[PDB]
Amino acid sequence: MESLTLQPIARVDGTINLPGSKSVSNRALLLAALAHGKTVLTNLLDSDDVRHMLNALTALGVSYTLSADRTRCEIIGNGGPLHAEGALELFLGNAGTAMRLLAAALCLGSNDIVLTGEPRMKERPIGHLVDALRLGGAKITYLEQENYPPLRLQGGFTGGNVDVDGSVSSQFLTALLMTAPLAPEDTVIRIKGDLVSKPYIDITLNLMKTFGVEIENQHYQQFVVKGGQSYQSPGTYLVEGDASSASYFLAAAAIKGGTVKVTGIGRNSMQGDIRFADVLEKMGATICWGDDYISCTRGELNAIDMDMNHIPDAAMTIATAALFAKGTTTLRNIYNWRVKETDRLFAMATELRKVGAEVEEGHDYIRITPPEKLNFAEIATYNDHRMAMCFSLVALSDTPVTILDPKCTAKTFPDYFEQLARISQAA
Ligand SMILES: O=C(O)C1=C[C@@H](OP(=O)(O)O)[C@@H](O)[C@H](O)C1
Repeated sequence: MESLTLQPIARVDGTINLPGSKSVSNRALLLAALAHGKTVLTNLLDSDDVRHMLNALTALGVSYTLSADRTRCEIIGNGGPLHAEGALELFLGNAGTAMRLLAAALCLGSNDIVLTGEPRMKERPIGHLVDALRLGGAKITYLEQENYPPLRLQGGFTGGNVDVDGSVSSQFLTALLMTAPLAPEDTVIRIKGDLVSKPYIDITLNLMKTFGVEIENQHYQQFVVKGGQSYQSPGTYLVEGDASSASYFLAAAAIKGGTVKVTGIGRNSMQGDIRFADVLEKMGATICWGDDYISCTRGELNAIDMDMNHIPDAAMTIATAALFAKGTTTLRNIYNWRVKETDRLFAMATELRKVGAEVEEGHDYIRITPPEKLNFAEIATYNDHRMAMCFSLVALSDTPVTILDPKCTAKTFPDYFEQLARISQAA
């Protein structure tokens, strides 16, 4: 078991040029692959989740080149749906975005492809998406547990009236929206009830529009899509910096700054996680917004009680920042933390208690009462990049913290610890 020990950080201050957005990167790569023409993506994220998407595109026959730092990618669009036969297996690691997006996209036309990944991926739900794709005509087989990958995709999605459950993951609707335009018939996607992680749907629609496709959004309850469309290369496209990756650094300043500025995202960003900055402000930190930066300056830190359904990933950062806040923090309406890289409610509660907090692990919320002082702990990370990054904040105190399997941050942020060290100051 590899581990890293972080020594106490007296103050943070500085500027971080953010790695590219994983959410934008994987959507842009799939759209570039489906589109006609050459797309040049810049500020693309180099991380495990993007590498799995790139490997899948390679396996599907898509041609592309990468710059030395793997952040510039020139993709030769396929000019239509991607294809492979012979039950070609695409291994997708624990990249949910790739799994869900490709599960839908590869249902176009005929195909015989198997999607699989690491053990945990075979425990992350996908039944709501499969149900919707089947209503549209797709032939999909669960090779192991019903409602979970691995899947054998044999094509057939033609369009039509498709219902989709949006209560567990927005990624199912995202995958359907990206796929439907290329189906031969028009598609009407009806959301069954609640829709969680709504801001990610806006990211999807933004990317689709960039690639030449718009649809009719009826108050997020129903989406009308015209079939027979084609995605078109936007030419050069700049991938936004990752707002979820930014959360750790902005929170670090709210706890121990100093002023930390993150570049690559700003007031105009399409990512919902820039709203994480609003939470820090509500807790007492000062935030500054620019066209291409967001910065946070230490003020004070008071506990909050908020519905965090709109920023599920960045919300984890508030759970550890809560250790430094005055009062009890409650994060609500985050049930799907349980079905992600790990069950994040169980993991977050377990590890927070190790450093001294009193924690109520609610079924779909978490209540955190910080200790008077933190104690040392060896933090388990559950093969989850965000557990490692969230707990790195424990070092903004008088106690060191040991993080197990620090390389798990490579899922979305390989250089996380060096970047945190860049803004860590001794004086
Ligand atoms: O569409 C996306 O890029 C993502 C949507 C979210 O999933 P849910 O919709 O399941 O919350 C988020 O947690 C994930 O890391 C990325």
